[PDB]
Formats: sequence, structure tokens, C-alpha cells
Amino acid sequence: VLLCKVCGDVASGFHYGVLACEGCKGFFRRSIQQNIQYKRCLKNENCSIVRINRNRCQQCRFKKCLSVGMSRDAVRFGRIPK
Amino acid sequence: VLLCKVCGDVASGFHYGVLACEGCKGFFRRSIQQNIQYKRCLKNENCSIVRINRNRCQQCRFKKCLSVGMSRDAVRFGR
DNA sequence: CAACTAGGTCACTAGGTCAG
DNA sequence: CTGACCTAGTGACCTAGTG
Ligand SMILES: [Zn+2]
Ligand SMILES: [Zn+2]
Ligand SMILES: [Zn+2]
Ligand SMILES: [Zn+2]
Repeated sequence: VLLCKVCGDVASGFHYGVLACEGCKGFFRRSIQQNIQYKRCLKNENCSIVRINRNRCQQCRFKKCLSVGMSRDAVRFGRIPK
Repeated sequence: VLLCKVCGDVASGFHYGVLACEGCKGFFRRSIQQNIQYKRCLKNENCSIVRINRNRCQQCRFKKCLSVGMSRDAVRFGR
């Protein structure tokens, strides 16, 4: 089926331009709205965001959402076409 | 080819007397065929209306619909 | 009769909620 | 402070009717 582009979980839809799970849809919006910076990464700027460890590090997570393409400008309402 | 007058998206026909997109087409019908009470624009009632942000401000988008000439009494059926 | 569109449908999503 | 779950809307598609 649908896989979340950011953590690999099951995608619940197409959100902000990329298929994503409900957890990352909310996280992203949440972040990109009521904005504020996230604590500093506790490793190298690369933490493998996965279904089980996605919440362990917000900085690399949010960074990953943008990474894959999420934004308010890539929204697509309605049915899916071709 | 053709474009929507309200948002510049691909027009799909002459709706309410103005080349419009399916999006703006239905949005307009939904507006004037309902208890039109759009929350006042949150940002200086001069919000631009393009493909990327057409859903961001309803009051404006609708305002842009009437602004470009749409209305039920401007409808046309064949040309 | 063909060309073309207003509605009506309903597949889909952004945001709001609120119990973990 | 995360994410399953609802709802208010959005717009792709279809078709009843309309020189
Ligand atoms: Zn995810
Ligand atoms: Zn990290
Ligand atoms: Zn439009
Ligand atoms: Zn506005």
C-alpha cells in the first residue's frame, strides 16, 4: 500500500506533497506552524528516521520532512487522477 | 493552453461566464449556493490568488471570483 | 444531432481534538 | 507533543440538459 516517505510507516494519505503517515503529517504541520527551532542533533546531522525511532530526534525528523518535499505549497485536495 | 481567470490553473471550460478551473468552478457554485458567510480575510484583504495558494484565503478567492466576472446570471451553454 | 456546461457525486486532505 | 480519528471542504469526473 502507501508508505510514509519520512519514516516508512503506512501512509495515511498524500500530505503536503508527499505520501506520509499520520504521525509525520501532524509533526510537520505542527513544526511548520507555531514555528520554533528544535534542540540540537545529538549525533551527526543524520539519524535514520524510522517507524519505531521517529520521535527520538525532532531535529533530524523535521529536517527529513522538508528533505523529502513537504510544504504547504505542494498540497493537492481532491481525488487522485492518472 | 487555456487558463483559469481566477487562479491561472488549467481552465476546463466556461463556468459562470468565465474560463475557470474545476477547483474555482466548484468553489464558486458552493459559495453562491450557500449561506455565504466567509470569515473576514486575516491579512489585509488583498491576498493573491494562484494555483499554489488558492485555498489559503476563502474570502479573497470568492472575492476574486466575482471580481473576474463570474455569476449565475452570466452562465452560457454552448460555444 | 453535436458541443458544452451546471450540478451532483464522492474520493481525498488540512486541521482540530484529545486521550495516551 | 505524539498520532488515531472526525469533519469541513476541495476538486476530479460524470452526465442530465441546454446553436
Ligand atoms: Zn512517517
Ligand atoms: Zn538527529
Ligand atoms: Zn481556478
Ligand atoms: Zn485574503
